[PDB]
Amino acid sequence: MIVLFVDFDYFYAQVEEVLNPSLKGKPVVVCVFSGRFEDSGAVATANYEARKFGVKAGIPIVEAKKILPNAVYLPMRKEVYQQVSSRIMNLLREYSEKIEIASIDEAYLDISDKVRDYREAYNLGLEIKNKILEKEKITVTVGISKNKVFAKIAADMAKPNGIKVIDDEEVKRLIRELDIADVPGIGNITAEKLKKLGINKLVDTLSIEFDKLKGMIGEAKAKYLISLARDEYNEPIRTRVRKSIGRIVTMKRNSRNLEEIKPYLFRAIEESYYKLDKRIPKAIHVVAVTEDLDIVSRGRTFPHGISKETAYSESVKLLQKILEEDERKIRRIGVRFSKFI
DNA sequence: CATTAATCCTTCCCCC
DNA sequence: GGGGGAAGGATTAC
Ligand SMILES: Nc1ncnc2c1ncn2[C@H]1C[C@H](O)[C@@H](COP(=O)(O)OP(=O)(O)OP(=O)(O)O)O1
Ligand SMILES: [Ca+2]
Ligand SMILES: [Ca+2]
Ligand SMILES: [Ca+2]
Repeated sequence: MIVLFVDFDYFYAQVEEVLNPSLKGKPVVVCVFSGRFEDSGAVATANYEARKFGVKAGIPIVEAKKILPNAVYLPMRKEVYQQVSSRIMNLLREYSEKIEIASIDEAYLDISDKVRDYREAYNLGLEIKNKILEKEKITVTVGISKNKVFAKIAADMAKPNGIKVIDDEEVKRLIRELDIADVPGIGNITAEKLKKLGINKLVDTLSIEFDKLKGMIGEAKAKYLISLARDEYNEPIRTRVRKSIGRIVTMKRNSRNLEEIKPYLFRAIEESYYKLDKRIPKAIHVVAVTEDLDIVSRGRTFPHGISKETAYSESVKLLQKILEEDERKIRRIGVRFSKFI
């Protein structure tokens, strides 16, 4: 099997560069203003200019302006990036019909039935990069190996504007010499549980009784990590349908007053129903981020799909339920819709 | 300071 | 005992 993964480079910022090319060369920071005080918010992403100086995603916009007061700061326009992403995906779609659009920025391609070895793969890689560069003026990085996970890892090593092949020989070496923390799916919390069990490389998973590993990190991750270390991992590249749509907003200020929070919530619902576009959910969840950044949520599945007015009144009850069951003030409020017909 | 969504886990619950 | 499905939370990653 030959898997080709494609990840677009500093994507939102690159798109903002593409739409106003003057930005090239300057440090560009795409960020999400939360409407509280001025420059309250976080960084969605930044280009490599900004990222050289520690300005990355998640950091507050205030920390970034301390570091790079004279960088260009731009509000996020996801719908634009979304439309551009769709178009790029369609190019890739003309190199295989076996394609998993994982996210706005990433896609994997099964090209087993197209090319025949890792050289031809490399060629296919360049001519795809070359294409997206021509057609859309966007830099991507390309990673190639025998499964999805190693193809993704390949790309992470290669970025930016890279291409890399991990042939069946280097996989064997990486099972031994790659940090478990650099495996897809192993966030902080998992990585620290694996150091405690004395697992710092992929191979050390074999060392331990399955049933203990299952205890610490769950069966599914255990099996995933085990299969990976045995050169046995091989999930198929499959299309994926969106299962959930929703939206959270930040309030100008924290609150527990029902009437103060309602309008934020109703706005969240309307934006959600527009985004649904002829999709009908049987389930609704109200989510709240509390003053100290804990997350609480309350849901309901219906035997039928949900009208807009039903969502309005049902959300208010669920919000009432959240307030009655947690005494903290609420910072962000929103909805998620799911279980489409 | 701190701005969408998938999948997994645990706990209930109903019931053969 | 165990299937099935719902709720609420935990974790990850973009
Ligand atoms: N923490 C975040 N908050 C909001 N949006 C994010 C966050 N992280 C990533 N994104 C968005 C912005 C990115 O342009 C896009 C893909 O992220 P990702 O591929 O991880 O990095 P990147 O595309 O910014 O640069 P690169 O791929 O070169 O690291 O998703
Ligand atoms: Ca990515
Ligand atoms: Ca990227
Ligand atoms: Ca990781």
